[PDB]
Amino acid sequence: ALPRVSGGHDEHGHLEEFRTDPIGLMQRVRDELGDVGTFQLAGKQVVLLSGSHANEFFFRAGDDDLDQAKAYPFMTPIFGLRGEQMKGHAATIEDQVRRMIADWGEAGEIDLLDFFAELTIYTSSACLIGKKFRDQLDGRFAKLYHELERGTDPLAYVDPYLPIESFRRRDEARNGLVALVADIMNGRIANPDRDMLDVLIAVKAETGTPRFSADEITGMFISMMFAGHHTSSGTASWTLIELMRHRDAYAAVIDELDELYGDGRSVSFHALRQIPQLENVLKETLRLHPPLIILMRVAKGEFEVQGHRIHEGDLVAASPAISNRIPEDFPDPHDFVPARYEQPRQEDLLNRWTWIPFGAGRHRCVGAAFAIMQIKAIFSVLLREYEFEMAQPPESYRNDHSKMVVQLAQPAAVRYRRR
Ligand code: HEM
Ligand SMILES: O=C(Nc1ccncc1)[C@@H](NS(=O)(=O)c1cccc2nsnc12)c1ccccc1
Repeated sequence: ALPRVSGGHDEHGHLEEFRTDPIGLMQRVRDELGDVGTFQLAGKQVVLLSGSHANEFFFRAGDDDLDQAKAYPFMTPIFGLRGEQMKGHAATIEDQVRRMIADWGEAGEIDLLDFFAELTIYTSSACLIGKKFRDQLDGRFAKLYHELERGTDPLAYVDPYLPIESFRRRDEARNGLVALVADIMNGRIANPDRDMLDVLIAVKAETGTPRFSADEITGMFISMMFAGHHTSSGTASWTLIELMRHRDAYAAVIDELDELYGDGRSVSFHALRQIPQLENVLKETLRLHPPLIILMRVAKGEFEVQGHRIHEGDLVAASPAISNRIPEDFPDPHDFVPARYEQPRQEDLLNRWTWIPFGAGRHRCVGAAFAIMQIKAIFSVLLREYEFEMAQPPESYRNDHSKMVVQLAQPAAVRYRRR
């Protein structure tokens, strides 16, 4: 029997705690057991790995050893990048941001979750599907997509179809998205530049009838946008929050942006090049607030890690939330220190197996370049156009960890004023 963390005396073991304070649970696993420890998620044992040694095993393991295929049961009901194009995407993102703030005026107040959740729906759809498709979208799409993400309660590890309100809303939201897509398809029929939707609409089945239904197309689009939406949305929100919490960093970023853009080149040029201060703020934001706090796998065989035996069928997990703060690897792990990424320390590069907001090894984030470029493009526009201030106590900004998809809790109010 592998070492088991304390508690977990509820009906589904540690499931209830996982649904309320997953980070505290995972930290207790490490504090009590070390690099290899377990907790019970309903009828499934989760082997939580942490530390460089254990993480190296996790990230260097291929599909034949650790598989992600059936590690996330909450996604089944929901589903149903090249540098060459990066310059174009940067310009697209700049355009989407300018469109989102077009009605801001001289001063006002926004809720970060509402703002960035909607903005990232537009940037994601425009870049991945096409500008033509994004132009046929409005706030409704973002609202429905949010419901999908809110439908990821860990109870899915018991059963993804339990009769609970969040799952009911998840299913209703997906039907709503199918209807929006169907409306767009019908709109193109009556009122005819092409995008991915046009490509799918054109395919015919072995009978002359359209191959893909609105439902199938919607599932494809939902899946294409799922990796980058909540992650980019949360990262943008927390980047702004930490800049406001640390005015010295904010000031340094502003001076840097004003100096860099002084060469007269566009955001599509600069968002693909170094913006030092902002990049380090982003790295530190990701270390402290990793959008994915836990990564899951299903063991396909028997492996030994530090004397601990892992058997086939076992759920195996790594945690950016916990690993990103190991005190031995990151001096003063709970403090916001962008300087830890400067050439002298480079703590992100030095800790290859523990600085994992973007994963590592064979599972390196393929969208990281795009995500970093997006943050650079977004803030190149926002910070040069407006000044931001917190509208609530600095310590009151927090994440909601009740669903597998972590999202900012409300309120998250910020005030702006033209520069
Ligand atoms: C700030 C935003 C993002 C964060 C923090 C993030 C984080 C991660 C993490 C932690 C991993 C490793 C997951 C694992 O080991 O199971 C990863 C892998 C990956 N990410 Fe992202 N990601 C982000 C945005 C994106 C975007 C925009 C895309 C889509 C274009 C994307 C596509 C992928 C893919 C395909 C993998 C490879 C998975 C594998 O090989 O197992 N990511 N990402
Ligand atoms: O893995 C998830 N999301 C994600 C986002 C960005 N980068 C990497 C992963 C997501 N599970 S998923 O939707 O099945 C999924 C999407 C894309 C690539 C994947 N590789 S493995 N699973 C993938 C998720 C959301 C919330 C908590 C954990 C996992």
